[PDB]
Amino acid sequence: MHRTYSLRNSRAPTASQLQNPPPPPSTTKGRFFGKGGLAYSFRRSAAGAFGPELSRKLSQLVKIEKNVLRSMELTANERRDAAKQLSIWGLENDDDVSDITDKLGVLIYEVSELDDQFIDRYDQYRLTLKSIRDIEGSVQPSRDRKDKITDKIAYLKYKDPQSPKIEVLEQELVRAEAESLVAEAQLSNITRSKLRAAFNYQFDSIIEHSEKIALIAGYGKALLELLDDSPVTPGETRPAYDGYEASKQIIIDAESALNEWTLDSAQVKPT
Amino acid sequence: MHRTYSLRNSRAPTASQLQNPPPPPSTTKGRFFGKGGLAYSFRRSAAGAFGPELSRKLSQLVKIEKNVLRSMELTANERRDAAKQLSIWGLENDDDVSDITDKLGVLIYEVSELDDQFIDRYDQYRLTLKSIRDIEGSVQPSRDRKDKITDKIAYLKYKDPQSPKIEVLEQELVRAEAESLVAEAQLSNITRSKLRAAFNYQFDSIIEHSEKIALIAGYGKALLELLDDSPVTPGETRPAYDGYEASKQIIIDAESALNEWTLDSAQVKPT
Repeated sequence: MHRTYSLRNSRAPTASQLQNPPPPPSTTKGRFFGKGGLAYSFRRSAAGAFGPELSRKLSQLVKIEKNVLRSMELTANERRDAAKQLSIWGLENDDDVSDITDKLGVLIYEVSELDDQFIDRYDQYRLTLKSIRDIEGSVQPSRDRKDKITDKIAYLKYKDPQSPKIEVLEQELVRAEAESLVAEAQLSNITRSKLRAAFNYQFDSIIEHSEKIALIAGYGKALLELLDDSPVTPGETRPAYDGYEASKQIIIDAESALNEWTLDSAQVKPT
Repeated sequence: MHRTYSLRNSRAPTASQLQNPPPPPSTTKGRFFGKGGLAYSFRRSAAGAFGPELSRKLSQLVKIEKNVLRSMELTANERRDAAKQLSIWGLENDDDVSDITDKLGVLIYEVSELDDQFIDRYDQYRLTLKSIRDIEGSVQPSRDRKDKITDKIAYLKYKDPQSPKIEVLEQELVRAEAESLVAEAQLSNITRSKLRAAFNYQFDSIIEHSEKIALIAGYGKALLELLDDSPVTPGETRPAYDGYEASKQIIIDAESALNEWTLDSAQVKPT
C-alpha cells in the first residue's frame, strides 16, 4: 500500500531508507507454497467446507490465526534454542566476548519469554474471535430459515391465492421476521463489542510487547559498548576485561526498568 | 345441568312439561357403544395420537365435529327418503288423506333441504375451527423449542458456570422468548377472532334454520286443519274433499313467507 505513484510495486522509501539503503532480498525464499505444505493447508481447506456459509470467512480467519499462533510458537521456542546455542558457542572465546555473548543470549531469552506472553494474549484474541464466530454461526440458521420460508410462501402464492397453508406460513413468517430483527440487532451489538474489545486488547498487547522489546534492544545496544573493537596486533595480548561489574549493573538496570514498566509509563507517543 | 337440588339427575320440569307430561324414554336404546363402532371410533382414536400435544384437543374436537356432520348427513338424506316413502304410502288412500300426506312430505323435504344448508354452514364452522387448530399446531413448536432450550441451558448451568455454549444459548433464548411472546400474542388474537366469528356465524345459522323450520311447522299445523277427524259410520261415504285450493294457497303462502324471510324479520326475540 506504501507503493509510489508509478507502475512498480515499490514502496516509497522512508527517512530510514535514505539514511541506510535497503538490503537485497532474502535468499531464504524456497520453492514451496509457503503455507506449511498440504498438512498445514488441510485446516485451511477444511475451513472452506460445509459450514453455515456465514461464519465460513470468520472460521477461516480463526483457523488462519491458529496457523499464525503455531508459527509464532515455532519461532519462539526455537529462537530460545538459538540463544542457548549462542551461549554455548561463546563458552570458548575471549572473556569479554564470552560475557557479552552470554548477556546477548539472556536478552534473547527475555525476547522469547515476551514472545510467549504475546502468544498467550494472541490466544485471548483468537478465543474472542472464536466466540464471535460461534454466535454468528448460531444466528445464521435464523436467516436461513427465513429465506427458505419466504421462497416456499412465494411458490405457494404462485400455486393459488387462498391455501390455508399460505396464511399459516405468513403468520409464522411475521414471527420469524421479528425474531430475526432481534437476532440481527443483538448480532450487530455483540460483533461490534467483541471486535472493539478484542482488537483494542490485541493492539495494547502488541504495543506493550513491542515497546518492551525495543526497550530491551536499546539496553542491548548500550551494553554492546563494553567490548573494544580496536584491533590488536599479533603477538602481545590486550589488557584483560574487567567490565563485569558494568555489565551486571546494565542488566540490573534493565531488569529494574522491565519490572517498573507499566501502561502509564508508555513513552511511545503518537501524533 | 337443569337438574334440581336433589340426589337425582332429573331436570326441573318446565311449563311445557306441566302442560303435557314427558313421554317414557325411547325404546331405541341399543346395546352398543353409541359412537358408530370401532370403524367410526378409529378417527377419534387417531385424533388422540402423535400430535403437537397442544392442538390435540382441538383436532379431536374438529374430528368429532366431522362425525357430527356425517351423522347429520345420514339423517338428512334418509329423512328425505322417509318423506318420499310417506308420499308413496299415501298414494293409495283417501283423497284428502293423500293430498295432506303429500303436503306433509313436501314440508319434510323442505326440512331436509334446510338441514343440508345447515350442514354446509356447519362445514364452514368446522373449517374455521380447522384453521384455528392448524395455526395453534404451527405455533406450538415455538414453545416446545423454548422448553427444550431452557432445560438444556439449566443442565449446562449445572455442569459449569462459564461454558461459551451457555451464553450462546442464553442469547438465542432471549430471541426465542421475544418471538414466542409475539407468537402467543398473535395466537391469542387469532384464536379470539376465529372463535367469536365462527361461533357467532354458527349461532346465527342455527337460529335461522331453527326459526325457519318452526315457521314451517306452524304452517303445517295450520294445514293439518283441512282434513276432518269426525268419524264416519259404516255404509255411506262422507262428502268428497274439495279443499285442494285451500291447501295450495297454504303452501303458496308458506313459500312466500319462506322467500321473504330475512335476518331483519327475525320474530324470535330474547329477553
